[PDB]
Amino acid sequence: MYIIFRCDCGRALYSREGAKTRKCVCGRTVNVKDRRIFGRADDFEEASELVRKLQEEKYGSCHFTNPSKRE
Repeated sequence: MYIIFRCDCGRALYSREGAKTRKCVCGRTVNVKDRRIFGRADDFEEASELVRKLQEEKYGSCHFTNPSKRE
């Protein structure tokens, strides 16, 4: 299956189940979860979706703008 992790920049990516420490070709290294892995995506499509949420998404405090509004 597919797995999700987080880069040092606070980023996130997807790979095959078993990646303990990935690497960014841009010039860095991606450290997966502490235990097993973050975001366990079975579907390739769900993988990209899980990573997006795992990304630097400022979604959580729904007080300013409404979800059904702009953001």
